[PDB]
Amino acid sequence: SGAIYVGNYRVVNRHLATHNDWANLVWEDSSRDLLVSSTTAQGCDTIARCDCQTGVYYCSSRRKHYPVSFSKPSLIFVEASEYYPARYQSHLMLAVGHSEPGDCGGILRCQHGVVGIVSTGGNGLVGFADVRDLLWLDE
Ligand SMILES: NC(=O)[C@H]1CCCN(C(=O)Cc2cccc3c2CCC3)C1
Ligand SMILES: [Zn+2]
Repeated sequence: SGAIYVGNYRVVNRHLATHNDWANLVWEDSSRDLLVSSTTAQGCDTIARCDCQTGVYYCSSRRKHYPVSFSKPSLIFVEASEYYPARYQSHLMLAVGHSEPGDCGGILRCQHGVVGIVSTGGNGLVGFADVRDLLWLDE
């Protein structure tokens, strides 16, 4: 579990979005596993606007943060699950690292700010849904 709070927006994994997220829907993209809802309070997270390929992510299944090198946002095949049929998920970045299903929503950060959130994993890999291209989150 986990979310990003920036301005009047809340960014969560689309498969974990609540009834309130869907009732206050701003934008969602099944292919990115992302959903943005509107909030009443002002969020304080800063979004990175860069092309960093190193950062640190939060791993709930270990209660630890880990440094990682990660790939650039790309189309990657994601195995079948209880939330989606087998498909290509876009704007996804992979890293070698520990991850378990309940790890979705853990934030990835670089020196510039929030890069993305955990969205896929397994076999000693971890995948992050990128948010750096969503320039509207800041206006
Ligand atoms: N984006 C998707 O299609 C996901 C939808 C929810 C289900 N999902 C996974 O649980 C994949 C997975 C396996 C093993 C470790 C981990 C994960 C996610 C977090 C770390 C994939
Ligand atoms: Zn950066």
